[PDB]
Amino acid sequence: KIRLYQFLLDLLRSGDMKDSIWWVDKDKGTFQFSSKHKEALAHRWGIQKGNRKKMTYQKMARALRNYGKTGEVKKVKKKLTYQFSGEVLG
DNA sequence: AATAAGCGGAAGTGGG
DNA sequence: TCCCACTTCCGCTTA
Ligand code: NA
Repeated sequence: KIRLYQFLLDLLRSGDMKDSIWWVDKDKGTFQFSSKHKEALAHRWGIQKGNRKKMTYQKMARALRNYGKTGEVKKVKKKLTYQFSGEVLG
């Protein structure tokens, strides 16, 4: 199965959910979720994973925070904003 | 209060 | 056995 950070990066590259997620500064790898339309993207993640329960943004962000230590994705001090590592962006 | 983003400990699930 | 890579649950903090 695909990893969560790669799912998000693939979405950003494809543009398929441009109303739910977008680059802020793509050169820096910063991206931001829509306040109003992030749940639809969370739902798609859970369906892609085949999880038992409906995926929510809160649970998706709970997974995102676990990348903070290893570095793939870090929270930016801006609303609903995160940053991919250079390694992830290669 | 209502609404929302953010946090993480702890326990459960997947697939090695 | 026991880690991977989250998922699920719960309670809390800040704005
Ligand atoms: Na929120």
